[PDB]
Amino acid sequence: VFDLRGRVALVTGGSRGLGFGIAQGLAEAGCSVVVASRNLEEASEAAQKLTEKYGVETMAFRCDVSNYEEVKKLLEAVKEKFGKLDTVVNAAGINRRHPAEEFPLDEFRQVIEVNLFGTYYVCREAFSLLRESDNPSIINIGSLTVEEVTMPNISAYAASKGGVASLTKALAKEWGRYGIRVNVIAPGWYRTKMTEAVFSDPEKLDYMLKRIPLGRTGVPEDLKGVAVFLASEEAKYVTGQIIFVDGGWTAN
Amino acid sequence: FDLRGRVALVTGGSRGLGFGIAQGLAEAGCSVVVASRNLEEASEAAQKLTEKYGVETMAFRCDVSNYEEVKKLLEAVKEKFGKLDTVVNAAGINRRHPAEEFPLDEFRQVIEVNLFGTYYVCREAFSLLRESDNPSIINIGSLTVEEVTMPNISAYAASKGGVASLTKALAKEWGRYGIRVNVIAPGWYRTKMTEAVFSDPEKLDYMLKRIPLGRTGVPEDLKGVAVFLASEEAKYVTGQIIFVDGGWTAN
Ligand SMILES: NC(=O)c1ccc[n+]([C@@H]2O[C@H](COP(=O)([O-])OP(=O)(O)OC[C@H]3O[C@@H](n4cnc5c(N)ncnc54)[C@H](OP(=O)(O)O)[C@@H]3O)[C@@H](O)[C@H]2O)c1
Ligand SMILES: NC(=O)c1ccc[n+]([C@@H]2O[C@H](COP(=O)([O-])OP(=O)(O)OC[C@H]3O[C@@H](n4cnc5c(N)ncnc54)[C@H](OP(=O)(O)O)[C@@H]3O)[C@@H](O)[C@H]2O)c1
Ligand SMILES: [Mg+2]
Repeated sequence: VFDLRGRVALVTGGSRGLGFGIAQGLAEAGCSVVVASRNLEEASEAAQKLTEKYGVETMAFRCDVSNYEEVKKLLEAVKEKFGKLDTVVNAAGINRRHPAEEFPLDEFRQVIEVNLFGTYYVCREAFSLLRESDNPSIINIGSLTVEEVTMPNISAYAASKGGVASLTKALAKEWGRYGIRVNVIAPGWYRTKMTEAVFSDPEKLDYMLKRIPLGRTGVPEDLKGVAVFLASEEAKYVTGQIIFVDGGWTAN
Repeated sequence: FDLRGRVALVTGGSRGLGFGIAQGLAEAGCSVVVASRNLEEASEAAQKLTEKYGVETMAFRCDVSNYEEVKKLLEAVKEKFGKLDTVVNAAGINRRHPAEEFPLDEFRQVIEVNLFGTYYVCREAFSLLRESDNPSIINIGSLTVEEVTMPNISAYAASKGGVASLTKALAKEWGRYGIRVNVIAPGWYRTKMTEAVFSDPEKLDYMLKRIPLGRTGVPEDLKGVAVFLASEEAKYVTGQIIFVDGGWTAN
């Protein structure tokens, strides 16, 4: 039980940070893992570390998820390597920080293109394989911004993540009839390349910690359990949900 | 709840829910700028506000998915009135397809209108709203902020959840200027956008089962809440998603 041996997962943004943490969790449970990002060497390095540590089959593929044709090719590559797909983790994401009244318009759309459009494109193109799975599970990565916007200057990102939440609900609704579960993991505050600047400001970090009942920020390992749980047959009656892994942030 | 001397910009004010809201604001004494893609329809809607309520109006053609057109819309508001107190972002579209078959251009287009367009209007309205002693932005959500009751509306749902989170981000950033940003999330109202749903007796029967008040919404149901949120009496209300849904979300 919670065994994912023989399963195949696609992890966008699997080359580092939270996506890599999730990829490790799935590989540790026996899942074969496809790592997609925009840097092929980094994706390949991550894939190779997964095979070395966990003994699972892996593949690396260069894909900008905001580019639909590349997503279509990503999914065709999965089908060719594995012939199957059970689990999608949409962890590819960017952030750009500006006051909303000065936000450059190309950057505003770009953040939504990667975070929201790209997440849709991957779900859309994964559908035909996921329909062939006896245990199909889509895991989208949200953020606290699904519920609350705790920092200034992240309007585009917030928009993208609220969009991912509602998209997740729509897909859960439409694709439940095919047995396809669609859920969001919404992380709290985790030190990564994306959040480095915030973490480097001791005033912001002290404020963050005051709002975390467990008394620490998140590490990638904190996401491994919930990812494996949602991928597994043990979460077969769980769909359309937004699950916060945030040390109690949203409860206080 | 007097809006006399106030100026509102209503996108999607030419018909349906935006028009009902425009009427509510005008009835409370607000001057109204009606913006939509059809100048005749916007102009006629604006003139009906002036005739019925005796307020100053203006109509201006704008496709809210086009940033330069939105910039020009706000220049037009400044030229006509020199001020702006209230923004209602009611411009919106829907396109219905199974998610797995949704055409990619239409998927983006629904988000371009509903979410990017709502953002562009807020962004361009900022400089005038900053000068108001009672600034209030009212974004139009949907049940899809919380729950997706129908199939074939993935793009629309994504747009409206986007709007809800955008609203919170703006409320967060602009609270320091006293600018309130809130969402009115309607339940089910018979309009041009929902006609196809309403025309299916099975679907309508299902919808009414899920409405404690036992009826669908009409544009008049949104007048009070729009006026309330625009008024000086809602000064401590910001970042909220308020459902006007006959109890849908409670059951
Ligand atoms: N860290 C947090 O506190 C936090 C909180 C809530 C949610 N999140 C979310 O968690 C996810 C992972 O972020 P992270 O914190 O782990 O940051 P990260 O270390 O910077 O990882 C982001 C990943 O996405 C990839 N990526 C970015 N744009 C892409 C695109 N267009 N196509 C394909 N891959 C792309 C990156 O690879 P490349 O740069 O090479 O493409 C990388 O593998 C994102 O959805 C983010 O919004 C993070
Ligand atoms: N009816 C409901 O049950 C319901 C429920 C929840 C939310 N809503 C929302 O309520 C709002 C109003 O919709 P409705 O039901 O009243 O539908 P509607 O009768 O079709 O009205 C839509 C309005 O938006 C305008 N519009 C559409 N695209 C535009 C664009 N690109 N630029 C500027 N104006 C644009 C339309 O005018 P032109 O076509 O002339 O541009 C019209 O004034 C929408 O945001 C919708 O999503 C409706
Ligand atoms: Mg909270």
